[PDB]
Amino acid sequence: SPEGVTVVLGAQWGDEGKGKLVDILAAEADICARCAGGNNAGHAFNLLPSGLINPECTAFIGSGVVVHVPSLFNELDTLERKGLKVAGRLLVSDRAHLVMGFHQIVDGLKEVELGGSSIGTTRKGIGPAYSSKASRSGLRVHHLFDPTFPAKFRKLVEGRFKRYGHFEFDTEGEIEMYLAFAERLRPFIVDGPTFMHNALSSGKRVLVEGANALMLDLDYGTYPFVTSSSTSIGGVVSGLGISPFAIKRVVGVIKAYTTRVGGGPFPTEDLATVGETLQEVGAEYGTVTGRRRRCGWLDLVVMKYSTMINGYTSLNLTKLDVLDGFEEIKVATGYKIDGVEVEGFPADLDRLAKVEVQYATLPGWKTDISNCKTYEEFPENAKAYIKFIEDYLGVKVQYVGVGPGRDQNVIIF
Amino acid sequence: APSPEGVTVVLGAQWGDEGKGKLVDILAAEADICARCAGGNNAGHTIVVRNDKGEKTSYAFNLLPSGLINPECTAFIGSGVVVHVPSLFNELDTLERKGLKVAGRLLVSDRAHLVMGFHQIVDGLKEVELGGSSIGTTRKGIGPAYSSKASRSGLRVHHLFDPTFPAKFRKLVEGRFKRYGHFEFDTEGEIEMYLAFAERLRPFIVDGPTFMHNALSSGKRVLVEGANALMLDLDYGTYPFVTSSSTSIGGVVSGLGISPFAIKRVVGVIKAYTTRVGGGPFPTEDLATVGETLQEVGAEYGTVTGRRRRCGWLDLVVMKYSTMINGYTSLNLTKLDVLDGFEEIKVATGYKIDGVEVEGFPADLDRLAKVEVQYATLPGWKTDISNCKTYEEFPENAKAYIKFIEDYLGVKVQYVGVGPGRDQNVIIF
Ligand SMILES: Nc1nc2c(ncn2[C@@H]2O[C@H](COP(=O)(O)OP(=O)(O)O)[C@@H](O)[C@H]2O)c(=O)[nH]1
Ligand SMILES: Nc1nc2c(ncn2[C@@H]2O[C@H](COP(=O)(O)OP(=O)(O)O)[C@@H](O)[C@H]2O)c(=O)[nH]1
Ligand SMILES: O=c1[nH]cnc2c1ncn2[C@@H]1O[C@H](COP(=O)(O)O)[C@@H](O)[C@H]1O
Ligand SMILES: O=c1[nH]cnc2c1ncn2[C@@H]1O[C@H](COP(=O)(O)O)[C@@H](O)[C@H]1O
Repeated sequence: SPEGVTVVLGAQWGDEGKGKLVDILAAEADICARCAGGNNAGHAFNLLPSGLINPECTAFIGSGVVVHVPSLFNELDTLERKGLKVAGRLLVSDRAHLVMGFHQIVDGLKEVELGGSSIGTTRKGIGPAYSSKASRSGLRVHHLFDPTFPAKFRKLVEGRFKRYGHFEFDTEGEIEMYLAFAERLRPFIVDGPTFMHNALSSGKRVLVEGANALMLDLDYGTYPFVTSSSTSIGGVVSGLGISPFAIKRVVGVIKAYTTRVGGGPFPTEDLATVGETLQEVGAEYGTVTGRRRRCGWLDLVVMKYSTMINGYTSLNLTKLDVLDGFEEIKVATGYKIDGVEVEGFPADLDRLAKVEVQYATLPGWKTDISNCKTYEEFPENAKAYIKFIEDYLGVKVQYVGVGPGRDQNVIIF
Repeated sequence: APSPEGVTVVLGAQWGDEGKGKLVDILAAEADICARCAGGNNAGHTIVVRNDKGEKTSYAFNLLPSGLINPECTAFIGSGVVVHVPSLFNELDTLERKGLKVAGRLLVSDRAHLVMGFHQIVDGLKEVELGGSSIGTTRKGIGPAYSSKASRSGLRVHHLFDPTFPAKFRKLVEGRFKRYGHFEFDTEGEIEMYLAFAERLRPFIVDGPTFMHNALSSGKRVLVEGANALMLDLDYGTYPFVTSSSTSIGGVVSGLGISPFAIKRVVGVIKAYTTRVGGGPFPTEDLATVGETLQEVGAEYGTVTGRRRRCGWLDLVVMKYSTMINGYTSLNLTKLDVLDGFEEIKVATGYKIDGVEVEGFPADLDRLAKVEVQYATLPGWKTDISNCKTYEEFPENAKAYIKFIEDYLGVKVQYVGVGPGRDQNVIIF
């Protein structure tokens, strides 16, 4: 690992296995950071950087993140209860924005207001928090120590009532609770820009855990079926307030098949037995919610676009073991509209809907690879699958996931 | 001096109005593509060109990249921008009537967001609603457009060709009516106007990611004209007295959808004294004769009622912070001539709160309000430098001012502005 920043980014529509790779690479990092997004889960980490199992790794929450403070401490207190010493190893930018209870409520209210046109958000208030941020009415970590916090909070609620009508919300109770958490948060708070600048100047190795994934990027994803932050490489630069020159590696986490959860287009979605098999074998459902994910074939048209935006220096191909039982595996290699090859990935979703997907069909290996520890142990047709992806995308696969465990990662170089 | 293949960025380093236009003009001569990556129509530049008959012509740019002044350049509006389409075409048509060809050389990302008439209206309504706590926005709808973008209700360039555009537009109006009450707005007339602009815009529309990727892979020189400035950055500026885009270097990466590895040069535009427009603290602000002198000699008035500029000494605590975030490869020191009449010049070198040295720049504005500013006092040069064309010509104490800034920030000054005229610059290296 070089001095400077190594980034782990999700390449598709999330749930690729970023947390797993971060836990692995954090063994070689001084600092593990979140740069954007809010609380969404990885395998017990949600808001906290997934590198904290390394006892000596420091966790940092950047200015680009939106933080639901009660959830942060529920997460922290649980980790500590399990025996992990986190409290002295966690720093939070005083410029991070605050997700409030009413953000979570109006997230759902808007989704209902949309009816059939709903996005399928996680209902965690992420969009409303980022919209308040853009408006500059949003509250930030430093406001927790500002005597005007209650007045500003009340006005925020009043504005949501105007927009969405009355809803039940204990405004004064929520204010009281947040200020109570402020006392617990105080020791974690830092000036983010100077913290990161000092780290980089000192020759530290910084590992950045991207949230969500590229096709959920507010600018470059399948808008409006996206999250409300930059999930892509620019979000690292902005979210941590660092120079682009500090970025040394950008690892793209690419699942061996495609998933998305929530609404929007999905060109290689399978609505029959393949999709069901990927869902079951790949355990593609929410850990607490049971929220089942849409599944389909690997889509390298998506990956070509993803690579164009993020500029991956290498790939982590994940969940390859989920395909161990397949006789044949399809991989999307092109989109056509009206018999004509499509350039790049379309911004217009009605154009995307006209796409006829072109597939390669590759033979399966029909072998359990979950105990493979080196590239040479892979079955020939698994090797072929890896090479097919590399050759198509022009980026080498550096890491292969063959099971959920920390140990089930094959390092190729 | 040749520009490198890849991306050169011009960024404002303070609170705007530094004087970015002249450097963009200088660097556009060595650019293939000139791009806007974020922000809206607050990048007003006028470039005055002398022709082969010795006559001067003034060309005005705002949404359009100023590098169009180079007739061989292509202009690009990135995905991260918010576009008021009526303004865009007013700007374009004004230039073409003056003989500057724009159509055919202008490309617009189909993922850029649209600033609508109702965004401008509610910008104002919110500002009124805030009373004494107003931000001092330019009332151009920029915040409301970025808020709608974050909500994912906002409309993008591709929607102009979408059969559901009228229905979606109506729903957006309806939402603003719920939040702010009914204001006068000709919804159906506006829809019609936008469908008309859509046909004018059709030839310009491009897939932004592909356009830029192909440009970079074919070795093009891309100049990015940053809008606003670092201390107006949504994340890193004096929030809430900031704009609603990333004005910092990350907004280039996001706004153009490129790899950070494509960034080659990042020039920070640092005015020789500090100005602010809008509320909140201003550590080096002068409310007496120095501030009045800076305002008059620097012509720091702006073009809109209520936006006359607050003026103060150069603040290098601000500039250290700005440099940390943006990673400048060199600096453009502007309006150095505005100090030509000063006997002594103060420069902020440190902040203290409660006797202790603040490190970096404080996120909390109540802490910022408490800062005790430490100043260096430098001797003036008391000579007119506005006809200087080479570094050697500078008076010793102007040289000393430059060097003081360099040594403090650890970044060299490459370009010095010594007047408003197109060629009133000194290139040091
Ligand atoms: N079978 C299998 N499961 C994996 C693998 N990698 C990760 N997982 C699991 O797949 C799911 C997605 O991983 P996670 O780290 O939470 O994704 P993230 O949101 O991108 O951080 C989790 O349930 C993981 O335990 C793999 O290589 N094989
Ligand atoms: N006296 C003086 N005026 C300058 C100088 N550089 C730029 N200006 C003027 O400052 C004003 C703001 O410049 P502009 O390029 O529009 O600034 P921007 O807001 O940073 O993009 C313009 O009227 C310039 O002509 C300089 O070096 N000296
Ligand atoms: O961690 C994640 N995994 C998978 N999808 C996500 C995740 N976070 C957000 N999304 C999706 O992003 C879109 C917006 O959700 P939001 O981020 O809750 O506003 C929806 O399609 C979500 O399902
Ligand atoms: O170009 C600029 N020069 C100086 N201040 C600006 C500029 N653009 C935005 N601002 C300031 O940024 C804040 C937000 O304005 P907005 O970008 O119109 O929303 C206000 O304090 C403005 O005065």
